[PDB]
Amino acid sequence: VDFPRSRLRFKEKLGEGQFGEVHLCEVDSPQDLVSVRKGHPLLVAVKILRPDATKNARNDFLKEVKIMSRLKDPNIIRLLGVCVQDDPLCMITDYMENGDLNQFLSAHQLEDKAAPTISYPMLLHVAAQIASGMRYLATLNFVHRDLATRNCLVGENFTIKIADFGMSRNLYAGDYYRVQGRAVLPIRWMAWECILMGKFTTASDVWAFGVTLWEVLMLCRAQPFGQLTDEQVIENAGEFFRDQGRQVYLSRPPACPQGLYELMLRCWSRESEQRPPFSQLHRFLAEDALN
Ligand SMILES: CNC(=O)CN1CN(c2ccccc2)C2(CCN(C(=O)c3ccc4n[nH]cc4c3)CC2)C1=O
Repeated sequence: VDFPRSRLRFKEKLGEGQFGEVHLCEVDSPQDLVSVRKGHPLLVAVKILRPDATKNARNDFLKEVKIMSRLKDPNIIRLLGVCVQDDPLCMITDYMENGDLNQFLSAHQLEDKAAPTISYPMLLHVAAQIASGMRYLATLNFVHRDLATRNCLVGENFTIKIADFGMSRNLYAGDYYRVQGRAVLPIRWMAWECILMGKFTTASDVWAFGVTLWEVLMLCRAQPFGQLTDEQVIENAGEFFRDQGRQVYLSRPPACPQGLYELMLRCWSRESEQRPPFSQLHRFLAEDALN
């Protein structure tokens, strides 16, 4: 059943896609639709395909609706509703008022105990939620392929949801490696076997989670392998394959204790089956955040 499109009131533009836009909207007379807090503007985000969108654009949109429709977890973007029985095609999701996690964290510093900041335990809670979302995706045998902080959204009280913006945002253009006629590739987040053979699996999602964890512990203030060129990062993948002890790893963030760094290192294991499963990554971080 279609969400009543006429109840969607535009408020501002959140994003410019290639063929679509994402808008911030209010829902008029909110509680009439509940299958919202009293006296407050119920905001949602709406992804809308332009009425003059191509056949290809419309096809990709319809497939995204199918994919989103099954994702049902507290730390994954949720499909609240659709408007697809007529044009323009719409998808609706929760408004995450603090934007993408990379921008959010970039605007924070680790609290100095000696005295906006964020605590170490809170950093772990951020990471644990990401791991919980990926744990869910793993149980569906759903491979994300582009896990990074730029692809996570942040709501109130540091709640996190995993999304998938695509690779076209100007702000993150430097995170993607482009060759004519090939797939655009987030090489700095990619397991060696992804770079060399195009093989994306849950185990390469684990590797990307390691890099994402490294980002969180760096407070998003440096790009992974930031002093190496795209070419050297690709060459590094070659060194993982060759396995002659010449491969290199991201270094330990200042905010990251050695035990936690050793867990990161395990995510970057050459052998896929030796990378920790998400159920264990979550358990580790939630124990450490709790205690
Ligand atoms: C798991 N796959 C996905 O999430 C794919 N999809 C689905 N999708 C979506 C967008 C609206 C309605 C329904 C679905 C997005 C969400 C993130 N995007 C935004 O532009 C954005 C930006 C700031 C926001 N603040 N609050 C919410 C925000 C949304 C890109 C499109 C996405 O990644």
